[PDB]
Amino acid sequence: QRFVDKNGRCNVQHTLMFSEHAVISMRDGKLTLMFRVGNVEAQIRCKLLKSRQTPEGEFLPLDQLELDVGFSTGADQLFLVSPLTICHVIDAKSPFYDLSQRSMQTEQFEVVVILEGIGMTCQARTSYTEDEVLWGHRFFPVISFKVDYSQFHATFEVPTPPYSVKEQEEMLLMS
Amino acid sequence: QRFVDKNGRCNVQHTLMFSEHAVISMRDGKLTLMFRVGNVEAQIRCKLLKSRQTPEGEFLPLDQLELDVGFSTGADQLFLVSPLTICHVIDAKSPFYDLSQRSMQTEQFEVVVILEGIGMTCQARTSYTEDEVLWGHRFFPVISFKVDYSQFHATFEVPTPPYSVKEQEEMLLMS
Amino acid sequence: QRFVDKNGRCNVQHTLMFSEHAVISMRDGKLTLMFRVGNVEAQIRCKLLKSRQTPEGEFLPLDQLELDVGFSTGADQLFLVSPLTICHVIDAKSPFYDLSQRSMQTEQFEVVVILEGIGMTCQARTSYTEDEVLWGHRFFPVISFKVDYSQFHATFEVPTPPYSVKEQEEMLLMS
Amino acid sequence: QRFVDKNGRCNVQHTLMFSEHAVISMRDGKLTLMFRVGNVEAQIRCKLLKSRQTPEGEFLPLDQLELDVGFSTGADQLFLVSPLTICHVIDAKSPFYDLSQRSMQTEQFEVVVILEGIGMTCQARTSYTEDEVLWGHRFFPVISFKVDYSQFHATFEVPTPPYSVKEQEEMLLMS
Ligand code: NA
Ligand code: NA
Ligand code: NA
Ligand code: NA
Repeated sequence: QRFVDKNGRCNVQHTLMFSEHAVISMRDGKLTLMFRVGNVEAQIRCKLLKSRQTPEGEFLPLDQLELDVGFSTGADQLFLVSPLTICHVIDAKSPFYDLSQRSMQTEQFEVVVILEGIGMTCQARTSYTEDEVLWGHRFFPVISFKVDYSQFHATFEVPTPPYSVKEQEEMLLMS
Repeated sequence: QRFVDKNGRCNVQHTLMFSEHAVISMRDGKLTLMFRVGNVEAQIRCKLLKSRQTPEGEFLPLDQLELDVGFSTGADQLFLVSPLTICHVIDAKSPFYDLSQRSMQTEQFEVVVILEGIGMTCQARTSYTEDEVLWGHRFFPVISFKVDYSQFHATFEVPTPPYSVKEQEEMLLMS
Repeated sequence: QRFVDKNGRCNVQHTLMFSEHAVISMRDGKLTLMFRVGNVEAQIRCKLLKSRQTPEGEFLPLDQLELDVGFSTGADQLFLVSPLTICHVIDAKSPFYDLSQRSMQTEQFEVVVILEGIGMTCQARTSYTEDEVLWGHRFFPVISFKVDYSQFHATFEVPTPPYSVKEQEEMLLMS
Repeated sequence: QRFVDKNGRCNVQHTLMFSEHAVISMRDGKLTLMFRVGNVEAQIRCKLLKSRQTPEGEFLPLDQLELDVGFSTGADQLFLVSPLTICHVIDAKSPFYDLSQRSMQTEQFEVVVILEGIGMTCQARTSYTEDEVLWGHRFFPVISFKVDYSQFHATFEVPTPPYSVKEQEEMLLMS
């Protein structure tokens, strides 16, 4: 049983546009921020909104920082054959580079997600504040092909280090 | 006889959207996954669909991996003057990096191809499962300018090493 | 109070498309050319128009040079939740790499800004000549969420070095 | 007199879509292939069409190679304020890397140019065969702001080395 037929028809048997919560856990060896997207030129973009002071001392009430979700590999051009777990790999370039389970408790930010598709031209949006990002969680599978949307928003806790990627790299140079 | 006149008209004399099979063989010194596309803003994208377990032990029922087909050079923006052989160069970044003629026998994957063009906005799709990807094959030419579509799907076997690109690089470090 | 609700609605309470002047000052440790943008697929592009002679001796009456404003990070794909300060980081790749407060006094150039968005397809444009680019200035904040558009065009002077980025790097190699 | 007013209107005073010939000469220290474009989301793309045999011995009747004309800098997103000289910088990545005035005499290729713009969605095309690419030529200026379209297609010869970029680099390693 293939997911897509030779002529292009999809063989997937199906409030469910974006998961209510986002999560941060390990996947393929990298601390990753993840959230789920349900349902031509379907592209996704993420911005991190936050108040901050530049080293120059300037206070930016609402600054927007980019959150890489496929822009450099084309992974942001989505094939919505079924629910997708969008991944933001936290690295030195990420605004979450020094975000730890601890700091999250006091952090204040808003991850805005923008999904655009098609002529049809539409825009779906969502937002994840710090309290809606769950450290140490992982999404339940939804594909069984059948999709169980009752598990769309569900996540569970898994063994995840509390330190940020920056702290992980620091502890490595020494050890 | 030019292929395109000064004013832009094409001088090509013409179920034929995508070749029924894909192939893997050498071209310009690189192991390459190839398939043919027949017929504004005409762009092509490829996703590799497959079930896999992350090193974290998580099982992803249907994960989508990117398959580079011109995204970084602009080669994915197609000029459909006639049938085109789309090329995915298998390198360290490719999900097929360690795919060999042997492993293919037991592998399970699905290459999904998405072609979008134009206002017109349309989407053509296709799919290639492991059994529809022929190792050691090459496509017959279709351009003679006249296009012989009876050879569109035809491929023939050519001397091709059975090892994966990863194995090729390993055998090189030592030898 | 979040900026964007879970369903995507924006919670911002609002001649105001582009700031009348642009500025050049330090932000996050980099000399930056900045201007403000007010109000799908909303993208911004900047071109530097100027007359110049190539080392070959050829005079180009009106040559267009690129001005990086997010093209390589996706920051040029705008989320117009409120007024945005567009940033062009002046580096070795920038046409303003050797622009100093001094040279500006004799320079002659025109920064053209092109904003495109959406179906809707529209184009807003503006222009900043050398006399409309203020060295040593910074924009006043407009977000308080409420936006005070009376401060949209307002800027004030701040302690800024008069030397160009190229001169900064030169003085560093030696010192 | 600015080229563009604060509100975006252009101050330019105007068979003229593409120059009949292309040229290859030095500009800003680089051997460059150039051609002129006259007249939203206005983007240009170039493909090099040619018959060739792969080292594997395979003959490709009509292979398409990419010709970089701004794809990596955004310079391919055009601002048609007046006639533009499109530039393809010949480097190690260019299909013209080893093209010399000599080889051109026997070469056989076709540079296809594709211009797309906007809703409006249109496509203008053109083609330049080897005999329509003039080595050692430069375009006359058209901007004086007034545009003299009688000089649109005009080019003149200038002192240009006959060797290819590859040969230039070879002669450098030794000398
Ligand atoms: Na479009
Ligand atoms: Na890119
Ligand atoms: Na890049
Ligand atoms: Na449209």
